Amino acid sequence: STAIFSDRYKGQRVLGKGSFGEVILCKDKITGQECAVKVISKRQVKQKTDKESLLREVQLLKQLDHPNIMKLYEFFEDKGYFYLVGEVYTGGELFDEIISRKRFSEVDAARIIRQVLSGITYMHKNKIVHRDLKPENLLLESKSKDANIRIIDFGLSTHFEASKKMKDKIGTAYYIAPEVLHGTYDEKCDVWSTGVILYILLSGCPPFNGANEYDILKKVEKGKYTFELPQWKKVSESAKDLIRKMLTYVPSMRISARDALDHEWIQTYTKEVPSLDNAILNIRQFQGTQKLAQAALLYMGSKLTSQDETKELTAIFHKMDKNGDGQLDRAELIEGYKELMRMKGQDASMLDASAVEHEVDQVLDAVDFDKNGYIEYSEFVTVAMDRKTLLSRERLERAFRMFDSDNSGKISSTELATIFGVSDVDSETWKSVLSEVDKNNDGEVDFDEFQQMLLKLCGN
Ligand SMILES: CC(C)(C)n1nc(-c2ccc3nc(OC4CCC4)ccc3c2)c(C(N)=O)c1N
Repeated sequence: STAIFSDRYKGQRVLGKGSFGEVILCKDKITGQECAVKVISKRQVKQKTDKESLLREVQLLKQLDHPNIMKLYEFFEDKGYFYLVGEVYTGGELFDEIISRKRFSEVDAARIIRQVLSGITYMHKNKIVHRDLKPENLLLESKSKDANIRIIDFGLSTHFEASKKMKDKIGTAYYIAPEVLHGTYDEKCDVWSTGVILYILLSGCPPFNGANEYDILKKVEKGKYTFELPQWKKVSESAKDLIRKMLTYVPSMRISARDALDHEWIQTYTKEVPSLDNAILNIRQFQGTQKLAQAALLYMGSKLTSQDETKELTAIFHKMDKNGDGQLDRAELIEGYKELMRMKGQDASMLDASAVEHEVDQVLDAVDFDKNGYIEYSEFVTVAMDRKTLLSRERLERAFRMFDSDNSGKISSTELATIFGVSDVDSETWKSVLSEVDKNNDGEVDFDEFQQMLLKLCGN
């Protein structure tokens, strides 16, 4: 009796999308314990190692315990998926909390960074390297002000090939250690990344920056950065010294996570100082830019997914309609939706037959439909897809409002440049699209215009 994931857990809702897959909030069917399950599709993510190697790693990770590292509880594998069952954390990304503060200082930075260093040190002792460490991988344990930081995804880079899709790689270039690019790397790459995160926490700007991904990688590969911005005047030599040691090019010369923990700056500023307002302002801008480019690409993706699935669902139902009537019953809509799921394999939310049944019922409950006298498939398809798109279009509007910090309703041509640079959409291409939406415009777009540009950039 091999164990099966859905015999034990039922999905409650989606928490979001991370590296390698979807994260679902799940519940144990017997104990009622809540857990965050990372679902990695074997069809979308290629393994780098053999099965042996990964199971060994999973066994080790289940035995490791540290207050700043996500806790893994269980592991399931079936034909199409791996299921990584872990502790649920409700505090969100670090940077999302930081932008909401009214005050931020070198003491707060230092408390953050020594939580990070402490989880890393621990993991390196057990010979586990993160490699893809960045702000998105730092969650707060709870919505409390005093909440601990938990590092997610320690261990996945060793076993899974990262996505080349830009919707997944957005914002990774700032943090990656030069030696990781060239291919010969060890645990010190995690110190580099942390050194970058500290630079951003104290100034609000990345030390290596650029108008697009490859521009950013060129800076990193040269390894040159400076403290020649005005806001570094507000920051102790001590912190700059730690940064220097963490951003040391040659790894053998770069400080270890453990020796970073014993550095003067950490010692001084994590004991019981000016607010860094410019830093917090730059971070609020940097964060907004990223989340808007991210949401742009996920909107484009959602629209493309939708077209794929509308045509597919329509063809499944046309075929299933042996009458030629355009009328299916509940049990068929379900059979068809399920067969969409067999063919795609994209919904972590539809983890079992019962998750599908309920989704169908939510759709039937939406349309003005007698549910126990059979339904017009055309209209079920419309409501079902919109429902899918909803999360992504609502998020787009929200990331747009949050980016528009002065509530002007508009974003300048200069701001778009930065947004499409980060989203790695060719410059000539988006200017060309901006020309065709509003052919009278004056280098600013509202939300409706911006959205039309995106629809045009994904083939519509
Ligand atoms: C914010 C979002 C990205 C939606 N997220 N993601 C997780 C999360 C992250 C990494 C995980 N890794 C797991 O296993 C690790 C063992 C190597 C990967 C298992 C569950 C995870 C949940 C997570 C959580 N655990 O609460 C959460 N809130």
